[PDB]
Amino acid sequence: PIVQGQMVHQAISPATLNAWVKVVEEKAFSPEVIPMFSALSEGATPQDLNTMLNTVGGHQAAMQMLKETINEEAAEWDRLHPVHAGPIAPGQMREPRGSDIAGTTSTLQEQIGWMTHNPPIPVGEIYKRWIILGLNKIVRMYSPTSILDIRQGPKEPFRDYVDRFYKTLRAEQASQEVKNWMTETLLVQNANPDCKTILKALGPGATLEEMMTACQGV
Amino acid sequence: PIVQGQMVHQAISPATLNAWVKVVEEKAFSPEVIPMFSALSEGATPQDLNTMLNTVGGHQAAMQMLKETINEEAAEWDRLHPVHAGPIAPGQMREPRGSDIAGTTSTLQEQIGWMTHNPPIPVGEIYKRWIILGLNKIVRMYSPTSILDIRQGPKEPFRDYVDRFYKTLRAEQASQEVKNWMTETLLVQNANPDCKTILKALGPGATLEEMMTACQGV
Amino acid sequence: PIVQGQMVHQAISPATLNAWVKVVEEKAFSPEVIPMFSALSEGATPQDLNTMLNTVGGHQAAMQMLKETINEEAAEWDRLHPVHAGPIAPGQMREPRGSDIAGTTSTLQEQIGWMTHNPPIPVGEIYKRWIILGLNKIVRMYSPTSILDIRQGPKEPFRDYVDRFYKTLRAEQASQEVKNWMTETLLVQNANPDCKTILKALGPGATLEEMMTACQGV
Amino acid sequence: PIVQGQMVHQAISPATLNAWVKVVEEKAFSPEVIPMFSALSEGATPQDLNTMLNTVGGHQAAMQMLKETINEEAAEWDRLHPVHAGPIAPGQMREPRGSDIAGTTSTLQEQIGWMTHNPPIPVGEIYKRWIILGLNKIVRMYSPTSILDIRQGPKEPFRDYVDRFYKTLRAEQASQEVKNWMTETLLVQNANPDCKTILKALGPGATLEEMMTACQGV
Amino acid sequence: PIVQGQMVHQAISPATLNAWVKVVEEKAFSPEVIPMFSALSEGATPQDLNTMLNTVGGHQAAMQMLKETINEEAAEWDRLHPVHAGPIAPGQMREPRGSDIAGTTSTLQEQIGWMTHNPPIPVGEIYKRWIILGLNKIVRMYSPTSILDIRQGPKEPFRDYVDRFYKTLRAEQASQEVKNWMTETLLVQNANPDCKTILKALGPGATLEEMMTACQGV
Amino acid sequence: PIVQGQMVHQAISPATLNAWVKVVEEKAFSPEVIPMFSALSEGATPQDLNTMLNTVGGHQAAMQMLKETINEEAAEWDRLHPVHAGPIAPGQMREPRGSDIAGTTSTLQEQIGWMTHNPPIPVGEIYKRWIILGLNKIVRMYSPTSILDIRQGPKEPFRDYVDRFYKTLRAEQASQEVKNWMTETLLVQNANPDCKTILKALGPGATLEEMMTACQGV
Ligand SMILES: [Cl-]
Ligand SMILES: [Cl-]
Ligand SMILES: [Cl-]
Ligand SMILES: [Cl-]
Ligand SMILES: [Cl-]
Ligand SMILES: [Cl-]
Ligand SMILES: [Cl-]
Ligand SMILES: [Cl-]
Ligand SMILES: [Cl-]
Ligand SMILES: [Cl-]
Ligand SMILES: [Cl-]
Ligand SMILES: [Cl-]
Ligand SMILES: [Cl-]
Ligand SMILES: [Cl-]
Ligand SMILES: [Cl-]
Ligand SMILES: [Cl-]
Ligand SMILES: [Cl-]
Ligand SMILES: [Cl-]
Ligand SMILES: [Cl-]
Ligand SMILES: [Cl-]
Ligand SMILES: [Cl-]
Ligand SMILES: [Cl-]
Ligand SMILES: [Cl-]
Ligand SMILES: [Cl-]
Ligand SMILES: [Cl-]
Ligand SMILES: [Cl-]
Ligand SMILES: [Cl-]
Ligand SMILES: [Cl-]
Ligand SMILES: [Cl-]
Ligand SMILES: [Cl-]
Ligand SMILES: [Cl-]
Ligand SMILES: [Cl-]
Ligand SMILES: [Cl-]
Ligand SMILES: [Cl-]
Ligand SMILES: [Cl-]
Ligand SMILES: [Cl-]
Ligand SMILES: [Cl-]
Ligand SMILES: [Cl-]
Ligand SMILES: [Cl-]
Ligand SMILES: [Cl-]
Ligand SMILES: [Cl-]
Ligand SMILES: [Cl-]
Repeated sequence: PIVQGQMVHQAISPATLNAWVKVVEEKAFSPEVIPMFSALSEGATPQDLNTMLNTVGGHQAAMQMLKETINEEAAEWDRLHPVHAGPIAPGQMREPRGSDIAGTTSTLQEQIGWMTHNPPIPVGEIYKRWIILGLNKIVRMYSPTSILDIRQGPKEPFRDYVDRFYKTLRAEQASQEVKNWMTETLLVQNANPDCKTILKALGPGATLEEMMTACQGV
Repeated sequence: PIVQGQMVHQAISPATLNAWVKVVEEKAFSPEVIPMFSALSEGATPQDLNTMLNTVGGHQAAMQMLKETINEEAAEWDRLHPVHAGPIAPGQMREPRGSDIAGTTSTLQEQIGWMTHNPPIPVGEIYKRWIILGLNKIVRMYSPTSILDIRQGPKEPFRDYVDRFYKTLRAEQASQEVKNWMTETLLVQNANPDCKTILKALGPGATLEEMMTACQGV
Repeated sequence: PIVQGQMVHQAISPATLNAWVKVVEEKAFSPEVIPMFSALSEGATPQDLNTMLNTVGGHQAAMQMLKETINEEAAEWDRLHPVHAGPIAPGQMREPRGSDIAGTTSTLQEQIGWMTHNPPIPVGEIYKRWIILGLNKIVRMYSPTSILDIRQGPKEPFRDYVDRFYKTLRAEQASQEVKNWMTETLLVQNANPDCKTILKALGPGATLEEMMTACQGV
Repeated sequence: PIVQGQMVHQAISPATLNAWVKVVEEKAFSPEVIPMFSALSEGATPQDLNTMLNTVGGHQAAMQMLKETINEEAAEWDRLHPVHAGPIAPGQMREPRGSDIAGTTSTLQEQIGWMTHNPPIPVGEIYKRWIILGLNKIVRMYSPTSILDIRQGPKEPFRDYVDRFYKTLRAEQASQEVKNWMTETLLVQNANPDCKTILKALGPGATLEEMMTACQGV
Repeated sequence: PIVQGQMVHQAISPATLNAWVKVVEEKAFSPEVIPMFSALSEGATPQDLNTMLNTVGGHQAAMQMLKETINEEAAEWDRLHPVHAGPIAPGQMREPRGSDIAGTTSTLQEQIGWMTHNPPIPVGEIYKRWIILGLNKIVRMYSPTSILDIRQGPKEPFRDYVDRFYKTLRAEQASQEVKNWMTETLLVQNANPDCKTILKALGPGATLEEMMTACQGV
Repeated sequence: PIVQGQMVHQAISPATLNAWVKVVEEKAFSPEVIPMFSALSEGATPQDLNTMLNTVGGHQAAMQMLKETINEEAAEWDRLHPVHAGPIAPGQMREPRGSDIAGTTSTLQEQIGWMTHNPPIPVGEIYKRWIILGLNKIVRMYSPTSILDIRQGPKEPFRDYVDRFYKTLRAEQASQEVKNWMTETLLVQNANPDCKTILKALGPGATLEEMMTACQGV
């Protein structure tokens, strides 16, 4: 990663490596893995990101899907950023291609140069953006449940049902507005009869805290 | 987080991440989780706070309640701090909205800029204030006992009864004066007959040390 | 905590937090907990000390007693240091009250200012002094044995008896002179007959090493 | 390893040593060991690399093969870089031989000098290149399966079959084009009848995500 | 502890504290504890040394003996270094007493001042010298065996017998010359008949390596 | 150890101490212990090396042999470097004896002075050289097998036999040329009949990779 205020490079630490490896080993592709990854890769160069992706043993279907997503995003970057032929002048650096951002055709020194230039070319955060895109696609693909099937059991406490509902919702492919519709439409509709009656008695503008308080004793 | 004396940024450490994750995994929403959180987020940017909140897997009902609380506080901030339309001048930065403080519509560089400006705009400690508000609401909502039900058993040592009393009291929703009333009224009233007689013999102005010393042999 | 030689602030580390929490979890209020606390809080601000006290879950009777002790010491500080009304001038800081030293009515910046001023106002070491006072009161209150009841068994090796004696003595409420009297009077008196005869044969000015050597084979 | 921006030397850390040793102990010569090694040796001198190779106990057949590969690459370097006889002048350093790059005939100071000179002679990354070459040869030699034998079982979920396929493919000796041919030819051909029919119905240009989605319910 | 080259103070780390505590918990007063202590206290102030001694729970007989030894050494220091009455001048510091070196009557700032002055008054290494003296007395007092009782068994391999011999010898109270006599006299004398015959056949000037090689097959 | 580029001293870390202690506890005197030691002592002063040697509990026969080896090397250093009588001048330091290099008659400051002088007198790397000499003698003395007894079993896979062969060879006392002879003469000679026939069919100049590939299916 890159850290008076001058940005200087630093190698990836054993604690970071082991933390990432253990996270993948234990939690597979649960949603919370994506922020953890993003937490362990703050300020990372494309070389560091490739290091974290390549140290994963197993799950090679998901890693291959991630490669294909990264290749798509790189091809799009090349389509939007055509390269200009010509010799690079002193005081400048070559403009990066898709494969340079993905760390396969650029050196560590070139990545440091792009990331420390003024103005900065943040290849690390771009590559990280692509990687998180692919990881999201994997997380949704490996989710075992659908939000339309989350229904409160006859004896199920309301809190547990809401936990299942919002976990599944966190795994879903939907914009924020579609998720607001799922909350405002499905949550009360799929509650059990007693809880459903009480929640309908609350009103259309009830907060989650008010709903869980209403069905608390139930 | 942000640390000659110049404030410089630093990424969140694997030890911090793992510590927070394990705390949530082991202690759920016991009261002591709130200071621990506040301890692990000293000097954190809104991005770091969002990182710690998003790495929590499960408990998604509580995390959703936390989102709603944060949205309420952000809406209030917008009501009290209306934005002024106009182009930002050199040497200045845009004034933050509620969503900028919550880290969803502001970049890392903007947060660093607000937090390092003179005078400082401490978006991290404001967002942290909102988060701790919501966490308190969760802690009270998930408390299994009420202070009016804590009664000393016939053979229960006075120390254990006081432990239960002040744990439950720590989970309660009450100002400091209401808590002083609960201490001065309920503690002796709900003791067992022998201890209650002795404590009544102490007097109205007895310290906790004197009360536990009086009922020690009992 | 606060660390060319200029004192600069630093957040509390996860290793410190976890170390303190585990110490309290494992050893309750054994004597050796007090130096450990003092070791984990070197250079701590009142905010750090409050962090370490508040992260303790359970033992809330002892924590409440600690609060009452801290309030007493703060009230005494206010009685000895009356505040002077008037506007604070540039180049100065307000003089702290008892609640400012205890970290409940002062900010982090004010504590840093007091602790880095020339001459220094060491609010952290003062608050720490109060806290260690209360912790001592707790340690003595929770000690299960009295020094007058430590008596050597008929087959007990002298070393084990001395271990019990000086552990209990370490838990006792007594000045150093009272402890010298307890050593010079009770240790030999409460030994078993054979050891007692030998130690009486040593003389009044025998060192502990000489006494344990004399009763070694016994 | 070597780290205002001036490159300064630093000893290898116990966390790095232990991490590498445990990786070799647990995962033998699985593919993901090679990036991990490369991650634990960022900025390493030839002395550090020799340290990591020599701390491996057991697997001495593979370590001997690695020695032979390194000797071959060193001999090639000597063939391409003949040494010029003559006294080294002040302000210069001797040009390295193959054994100097491999760390057996050069001192720590000479390696630091080559790696910090302007222009730099990166003996560490060259030696690391040779080492990774030999490690790849070992990984392929110890792979238990061939890509032509990976066939989907009659009840096997498509995801597991793809996992096996791309793990074995990761262990294979083949350029990227040969691997694209293996993907485009063998993956669908060796699927089970139902999945094979569906994938043939997809078309020749199907992405891996589309293929796993098509055979998901199957 | 105290660490451009200017000596600056630093608090004691949780890893140091835990390491020392675990060492005492696991190995009691085996000889190797003394260097470990000395390793964990490099550059320590008397406050740090008192911290490490006071965090030991149990073994209070040995800790009391250590207190008595420290008091003896302090009294001797006072006898050899009489204090001169008079007001301390600007640019000077008071000369330390025995109790100042032992950290009971001096502050942290005074210890830092003595240890950083030119010329330096190394109170930390002096106090450490006293502490190691007392620790040696404890180690010898708690040793269960005597060197005159270490005799090779009839079937005992020579290596194990030498291990026992030199462990016991390491616990002994003897100067280096007395230990050379114990080696040159007792080691061969107390070997078993066969080994003893062979070693006598070696000669008076045999090295330990030659002796263990001679009795290796035996 | 000793680390703008100026060499400054630093105390030995708890992670280094614990790593070394655990290595000795778990692996005794296997060959790979020697590089590990050398890895944990990069830049160490003679005081640090003596610290690592003295913290070893048990194996006191081997530690005594190490003392005798160190004494021999020190005596040789004294024979080759006679001391010159005379008062040391300002701007100079006394030239070290054998016991000064071994850290028994020199202080920490003198070692720092020798190791930081220009030109440097590297007492740490010299002492380390002696220590590694003695450690090698111990490793060879405690090896349970001889290279002339390593013979492939009738059903033994060739890889396992080569592992045993090169482990035992790593423990052997032989120069590199003697080891090349052992490889070129004994490895094929002591293989089982089938493998031996195939390897003889390879030819005299076969690489280890070619030999293990030839006998792979066998
Ligand atoms: Cl995995
Ligand atoms: Cl998953
Ligand atoms: Cl890879
Ligand atoms: Cl850009
Ligand atoms: Cl961009
Ligand atoms: Cl479901
Ligand atoms: Cl509920
Ligand atoms: Cl959780
Ligand atoms: Cl909870
Ligand atoms: Cl998220
Ligand atoms: Cl503000
Ligand atoms: Cl504000
Ligand atoms: Cl209850
Ligand atoms: Cl009680
Ligand atoms: Cl606790
Ligand atoms: Cl207790
Ligand atoms: Cl609190
Ligand atoms: Cl003051
Ligand atoms: Cl004061
Ligand atoms: Cl008792
Ligand atoms: Cl005894
Ligand atoms: Cl291994
Ligand atoms: Cl393998
Ligand atoms: Cl080696
Ligand atoms: Cl080159
Ligand atoms: Cl090159
Ligand atoms: Cl297979
Ligand atoms: Cl599937
Ligand atoms: Cl202990
Ligand atoms: Cl012991
Ligand atoms: Cl104490
Ligand atoms: Cl002195
Ligand atoms: Cl002195
Ligand atoms: Cl014995
Ligand atoms: Cl033997
Ligand atoms: Cl050991
Ligand atoms: Cl061994
Ligand atoms: Cl020693
Ligand atoms: Cl020299
Ligand atoms: Cl030399
Ligand atoms: Cl054998
Ligand atoms: Cl084989």
